[PDB]
Amino acid sequence: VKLFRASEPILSVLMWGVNHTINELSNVPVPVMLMPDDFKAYSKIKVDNHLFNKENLPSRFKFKEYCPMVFRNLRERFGIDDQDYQNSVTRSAPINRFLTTYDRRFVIKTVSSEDVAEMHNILKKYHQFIVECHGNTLLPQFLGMYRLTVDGVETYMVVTRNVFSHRLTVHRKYDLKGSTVAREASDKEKAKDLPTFKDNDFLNEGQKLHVGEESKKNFLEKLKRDVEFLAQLKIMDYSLLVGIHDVDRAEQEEMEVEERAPGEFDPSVDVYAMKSHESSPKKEVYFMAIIDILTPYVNPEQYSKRFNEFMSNILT
Amino acid sequence: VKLFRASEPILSVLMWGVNHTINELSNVPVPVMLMPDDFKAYSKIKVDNHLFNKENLPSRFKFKEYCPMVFRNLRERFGIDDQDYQNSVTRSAPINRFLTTYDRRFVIKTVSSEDVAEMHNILKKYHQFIVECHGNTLLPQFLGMYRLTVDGVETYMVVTRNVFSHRLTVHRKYDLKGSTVAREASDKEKAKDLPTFKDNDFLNEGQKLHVKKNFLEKLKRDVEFLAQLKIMDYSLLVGIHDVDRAFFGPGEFDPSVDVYAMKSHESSPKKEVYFMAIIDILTPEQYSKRFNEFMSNILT
Ligand SMILES: O=c1[nH]cnc2c1ncn2[C@@H]1O[C@H](COP(=O)(O)OP(=O)(O)OP(=O)(O)O)[C@@H](O)[C@H]1O
Ligand SMILES: O=c1[nH]cnc2c1ncn2[C@@H]1O[C@H](COP(=O)(O)OP(=O)(O)O)[C@@H](O)[C@H]1O
Ligand SMILES: O=c1[nH]cnc2c1ncn2[C@@H]1O[C@H](COP(=O)(O)OP(=O)(O)O)[C@@H](O)[C@H]1O
Repeated sequence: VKLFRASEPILSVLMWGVNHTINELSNVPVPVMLMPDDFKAYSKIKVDNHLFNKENLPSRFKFKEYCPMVFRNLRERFGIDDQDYQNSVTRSAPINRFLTTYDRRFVIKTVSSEDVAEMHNILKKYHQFIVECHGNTLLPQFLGMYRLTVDGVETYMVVTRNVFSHRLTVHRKYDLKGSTVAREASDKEKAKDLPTFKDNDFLNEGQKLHVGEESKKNFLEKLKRDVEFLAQLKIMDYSLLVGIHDVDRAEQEEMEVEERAPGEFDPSVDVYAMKSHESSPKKEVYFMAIIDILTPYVNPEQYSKRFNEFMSNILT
Repeated sequence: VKLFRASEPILSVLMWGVNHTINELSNVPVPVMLMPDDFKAYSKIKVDNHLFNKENLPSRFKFKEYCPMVFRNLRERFGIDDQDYQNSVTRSAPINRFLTTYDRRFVIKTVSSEDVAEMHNILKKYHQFIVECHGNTLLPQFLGMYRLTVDGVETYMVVTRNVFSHRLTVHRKYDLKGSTVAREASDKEKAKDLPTFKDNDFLNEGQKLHVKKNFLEKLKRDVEFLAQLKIMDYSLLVGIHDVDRAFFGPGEFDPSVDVYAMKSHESSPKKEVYFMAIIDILTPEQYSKRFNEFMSNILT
């Protein structure tokens, strides 16, 4: 029984819309393959109620889902049950433009019309890329894309698997581009609780991530083919997001919250999570992934190059 | 998996619509009471798919459900569970403007705009009457009313519980009206697979119905209410099934499902089951009197 209650009517329409589209997909059979028309398909519903069911939803609103058969196939290829996707968005309102599902599993980013067009233009090759690498990739893992209409204004939304763990807390984070230019977290930004540090906050701090050999080799191979993919698509401005989870600090914080009365993770769920080296000073867990992927076009050849040159020795 | 495969796309839309609106309703709490606005309310959905989910549904269509809280409450007062109603419409395409759900539990009637207007004009009083009589009535039991827009034309339909049994075959049907003019089955209608006899052929046949008293108690109350609301042109539908024609057994029926069925007396000549209920009440005080008199002289 789903009230769709949310801080804001637009979140309520989000919950309702994911519930509706997933339920409808339940009655659509799963095809042997995708056809080209699935990559320009869409489904739109326009709801005009009157004196009915307006406790939480607005009376009037629209919901459009893009290429639903494609994003369903992707969900499956990323190992995500449709039932679990629906439950994550609809059992309780997403929270704080960026949202997370209440269980911290998925990220919903508000984007623009141009981002949606870029997704359309790259979706066929992105789907082929996912299929050939079996979902093993640092790239964003796209799960759905929608357009809401609340009070006659459109809002585009992209759903991704969270880069960070859904259960391990991130204690520091960086956004890295390897741009030749200095990107530093502003003193205001660097005054947040969890500031988003940029490249030279990472440099001036002496940060190093130690994962040893096998995980390092996997990460560098993924990184090479991912950013070659982006560059071949003439895509720019993507960043590497890194979150540090301090295992010891978490253990202390949990003991402190319990006083008011493992260090492990599942890699089939936290698919960007890596453990610290065995001979490593502080038991740490790292979440590392490429983000901000829908901006086309100095040369993307050059951005690819500088990016990978920076990230290759982020860790050693 | 509810495919919505039907004989015509309007039936697919009907199926889809009932499915949709009932699921939505499962997410709407059931109130402690209905409110005035519940009798002025509707839900509207417009669907515009492109290259998607098009095997059995159309890609553009609209569905409108009138007063969904009132009709859900009515469903409850008539002892009909929402998932069973939904399964009777959506599990298989309705059949043959009058339709029947695949299981014959419910009939679906195409209707005019005028009659939708009339239903809105009577609905609060009708709901109150259903409350007071505890559902014990011969009136049509209204379970849902919808407008469907398919390929640009609107189609209004009203859903009722079947007057006839959903399993026992009917062997003779009569549409009694008690008029002071004479109605009779057309010679053309007389050559149908199951004629619809009207008033004069019951008299000129000699059919009587045998048993007991509480049925006239029900009928007079119903038709008094109809007249008090200035309604005319209703009929008493009567259907007769003969056991002897012919797992399950002869004359066997569930009174909770076939709510109008009634067994013949032991002093009946032939073993029969009757189904009798008032129908077509969407549109005077003399009509009540003549209708009731004629219905009076048909029991033994
Ligand atoms: O299938 C596609 N292949 C390529 N590109 C597409 C496709 N589908 C959408 N795009 C683009 O991605 C933005 C969508 O935005 P939208 O279409 O939801 O907005 P509408 O056009 O409906 O205008 P409206 O009357 O509702 O105000 C616009 O750049 C639109 O061209
Ligand atoms: O998956 C995520 N989990 C947690 N935070 C994220 C995630 N993705 C993005 N973010 C946060 O949003 C910031 C901006 O990301 P992104 O570059 O995609 O948005 P942008 O277009 O505003 O620059 C990230 O650097 C990070 O602070
Ligand atoms: O519940 C039903 N089950 C089976 N047939 C019905 C039922 N209700 C009505 N009918 C059939 O359709 C005919 C038309 O009924 P109704 O009086 O409601 O339409 P009308 O507006 O043309 O007079 C009935 O006389 C009977 O033949």
